[PDB]
Amino acid sequence: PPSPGYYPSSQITSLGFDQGYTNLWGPQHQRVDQGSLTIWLDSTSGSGFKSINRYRSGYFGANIKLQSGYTAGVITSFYLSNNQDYPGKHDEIDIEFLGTIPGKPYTLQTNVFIEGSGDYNIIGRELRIHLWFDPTQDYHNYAIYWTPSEIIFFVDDVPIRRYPRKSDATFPLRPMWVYGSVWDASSWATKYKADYRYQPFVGKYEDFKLGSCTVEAASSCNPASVSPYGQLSQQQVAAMEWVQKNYMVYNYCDDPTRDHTLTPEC
Repeated sequence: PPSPGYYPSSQITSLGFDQGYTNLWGPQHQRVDQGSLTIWLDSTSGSGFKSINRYRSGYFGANIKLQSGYTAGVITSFYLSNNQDYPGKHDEIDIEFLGTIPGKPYTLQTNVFIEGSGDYNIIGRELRIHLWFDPTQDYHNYAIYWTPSEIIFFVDDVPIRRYPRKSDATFPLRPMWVYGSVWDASSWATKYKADYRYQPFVGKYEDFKLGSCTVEAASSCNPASVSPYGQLSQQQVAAMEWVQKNYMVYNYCDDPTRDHTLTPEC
């Protein structure tokens, strides 16, 4: 996995959970230890947190460590959304770790929604990768960079996907909050579905990173730097390309099913 030659996360000071975030649901399944967060899911409830701010723009990261063993049907997430502002008609930019059975790898799923998931059609913009490390064995850095021109997803400072702006209809242009959660995705598990005999399924988040612009920030605020000079460098592009070439397992654009008239950016 070659150096991208620029390490955005190393330029932003970490914050403790409570400086940027608050429990949103499952408060009983959440704990904070010196700024580090543990959340978990069992048959009674999952858990999730939200930013104290809405944002117009920024870089949003966390160190995240995933549950070991049988995790089929469980999703650990870190994402931006305004579903609470525009319920059912919302924008979202996701990092989702799809749980698995022991013996097989976690899949990192990236996704983008703009003005609603489908009501008659499943309308995803998914790009899934396998990882070149074991995400359960340590904390690794995951980030979402979102501006009015582009979304970039980073894993350990390696860009894995860039979703550029091609039309207003296909790009997120409204403010968003940040969220994370652990939850039951057995409806997609059509490996398998959630088996609660392996119960708490725990998600661990630490060293939160914010290089961002609240909705109300002074107009001079711009998102943090993610490259030398303000577009991805060719070295970063090359790292991304290697990732997609060696670890990408699904790209909605390449999927010959799926109605591309409903996602015209491909």
